[PDB]
Amino acid sequence: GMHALYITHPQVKIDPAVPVPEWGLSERGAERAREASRLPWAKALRRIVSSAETKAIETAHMLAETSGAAIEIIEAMHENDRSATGFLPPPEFEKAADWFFAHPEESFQGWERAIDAQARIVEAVKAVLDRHDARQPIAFVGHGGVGTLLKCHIEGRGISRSQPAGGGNLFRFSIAEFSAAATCDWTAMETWQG
Amino acid sequence: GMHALYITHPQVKIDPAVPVPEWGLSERGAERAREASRLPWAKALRRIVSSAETKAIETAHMLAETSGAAIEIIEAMHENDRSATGFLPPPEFEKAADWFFAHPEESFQGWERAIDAQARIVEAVKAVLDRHDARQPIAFVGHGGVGTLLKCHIEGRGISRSQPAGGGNLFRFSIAEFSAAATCDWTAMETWQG
Repeated sequence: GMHALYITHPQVKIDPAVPVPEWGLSERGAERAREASRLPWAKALRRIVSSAETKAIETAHMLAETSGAAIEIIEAMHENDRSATGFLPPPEFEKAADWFFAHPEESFQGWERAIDAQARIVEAVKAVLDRHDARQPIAFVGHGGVGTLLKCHIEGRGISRSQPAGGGNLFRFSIAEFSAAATCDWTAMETWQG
Repeated sequence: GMHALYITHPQVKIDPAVPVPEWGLSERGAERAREASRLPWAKALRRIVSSAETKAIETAHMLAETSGAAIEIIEAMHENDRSATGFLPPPEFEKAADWFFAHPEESFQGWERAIDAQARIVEAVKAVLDRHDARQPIAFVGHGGVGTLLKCHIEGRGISRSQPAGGGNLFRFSIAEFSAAATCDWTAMETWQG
């Protein structure tokens, strides 16, 4: 277990009454996670480290259905904080997201700065990996925004935007190297042959 | 002036500091509105009735640049109210929007009910048209969500989803008929030859 995976949650089930942060995976999202869980790479996992959001925890549990991998919840793995903005329609959100990545040292509308979200996710992954038993294959389960920031850090490139639509995407990275520049393209978890 | 137009605002300019409700049109959005303003149908307008949102008012002003049409602001023309939800990422927003239209007699997460938003926009357009001088060509400038609900009412069809991407779309309707079932497909305002 000297390479780690970072996996984004797949599709989310909306509800008119259940609090938004508590939403779980859709029928399709859950299906995809279950499909991934039966793959050799998923069966080999011994620890899955999830953000504390319901959709992430559900993904982790689904991925662990065959393996029975231990699940650890890390609050610090939360998505880029963007609660300050209130509601934003998609066209405006997309430009705001572009802005977030384009101006990492600045806050969009009270949103977490991209530089700060990157520092946070890198620190959280580092803390976990620092105390990691190298023998146990490990995956992180979380979110595309911070996942992208992590990916930038790992590759030694500047912060820039662009996972594919639908979530449930992963990349693999070297644990040893995470501790100078080094990862695969985002790929659908349920089709990953690694 | 016995047919009226309903026109959606085009693309919006984001800003990291200016309050979100106060955002105006982007360079591109403003360009498109100005282009439309120089068209014969726009030159012929004598009254433009806008919602109170900055993006709508800017659209109205841009559309009136050649005509000098009178602009009336109507608070009741506001977009479907969806402030209660807080921030929603696009994939979840799209399903929530689908839900909004699919279940018009129910509230999504404290959002305005589609049946209520439809009643509101129909009542607002009716009030304006009731006191309208039939000689003066008129356009309403506003939002795609309530615009869709208005369009459903006019056509005598049930509430259902689906304007094209980028906004700045219009349809034309008979004022006389607005007062049983009767409209063109949504079409880009700057290309409209009507």
